[PDB]
Amino acid sequence: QASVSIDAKFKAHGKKYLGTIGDQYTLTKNTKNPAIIKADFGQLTPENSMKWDATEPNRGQFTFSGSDYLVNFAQSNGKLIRGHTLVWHSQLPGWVSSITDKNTLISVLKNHITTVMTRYKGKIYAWDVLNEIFNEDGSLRNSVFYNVIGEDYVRIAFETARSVDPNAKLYINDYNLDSAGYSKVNGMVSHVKKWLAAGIPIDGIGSQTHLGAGAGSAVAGALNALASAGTKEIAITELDIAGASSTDYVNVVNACLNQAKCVGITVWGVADPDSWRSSSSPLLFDGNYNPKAAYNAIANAL
Ligand SMILES: O[C@@H]1[C@@H](O)[C@H](O[C@@H]2CO[C@@H](O[C@@H]3CO[C@@H](O)[C@H](O)[C@H]3O)[C@H](O)[C@H]2O)OC[C@H]1O
Ligand SMILES: O[C@@H]1[C@@H](O)[C@H](O[C@@H]2CO[C@H](O)[C@H](O)[C@H]2O)OC[C@H]1O
Ligand SMILES: O[C@@H]1[C@@H](O)[C@H](O)OC[C@H]1O
Repeated sequence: QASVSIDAKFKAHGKKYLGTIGDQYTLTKNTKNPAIIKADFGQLTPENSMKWDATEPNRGQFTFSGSDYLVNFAQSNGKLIRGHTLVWHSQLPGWVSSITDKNTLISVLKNHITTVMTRYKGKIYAWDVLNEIFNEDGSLRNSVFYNVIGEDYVRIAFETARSVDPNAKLYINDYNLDSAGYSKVNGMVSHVKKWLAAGIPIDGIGSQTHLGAGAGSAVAGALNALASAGTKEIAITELDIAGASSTDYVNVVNACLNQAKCVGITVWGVADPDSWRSSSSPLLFDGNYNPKAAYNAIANAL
């Protein structure tokens, strides 16, 4: 645990949280990891336990052991929770992607959203309802949901989520929304404006922010562009930067800090060894679960 909590310092500026991710393994693999989580971060996203493959491996049969644990740990230690993720083309069981009948897929979609959301009703701050539904050019990704249901699955998913747990912030999450003017950013903005105009309950836009070295400085403009979609809020949801330089990290923190709509930042992991991009050492803590320079830089920037 770092003496100074960047979450505490971020919240001091009116932000909701500066959090990270977890699940049974990382929360129990050693003493430092969970201790770092409770001391320096104020929100948790299950790294894998809430995905479709992990929650509904077979049609109508749910497995909630991993997610229950993550939720219970967060709830027991005062951490906000971002559910992740309800509708996604990846980590999706084959039984879903093989469905060809529109009404059957809609029924399955709704039951999955309903069951997973109902179990944690009232405990989730935000839900990444939809994940990565855009192609890089801004057009809709041809996943099973898009191909079988058509664009209406967007309305269906959000409306179902809204009715199931009206207390949660409903989000659409995606990566590569990292610089203003980028085709995917333009596509995210125009689509959300349209959906919001049609009455679709989209509360926020989540920008993953999986960056390479030196890309931190363009994030501020990206957030500014995303703010034009018209959602109540936006958030950096899965932040990690190859090289984890202070300049990049502080640039990204400032990007959120200076944009009214950005409610928080979630770093995709605590320490480098547990990163899904470990070879690039993209996190705030190192192989010894000790604060890296960027962590301190962030703290001194707040
Ligand atoms: O066997 C499973 C692993 O293969 C799997 O690894 C995770 C893959 O997803 C990573 O999280 C995503 C990163 O990219 C974005 O598109 C998503 O929104 C994130 O959810 C995660 O970091 C890897 O650990 O999951 C664990 C095993 O079940
Ligand atoms: O989850 C993956 C994404 O990671 C992938 O795009 C990645 C995102 O971050 C990666 O490190 C890299 O910068 C991008 O190419 O796109 C497919 C999606 O399922
Ligand atoms: O453990 C579960 C809890 O996490 C959920 O919120 O409510 C139902 C319980 O079974």
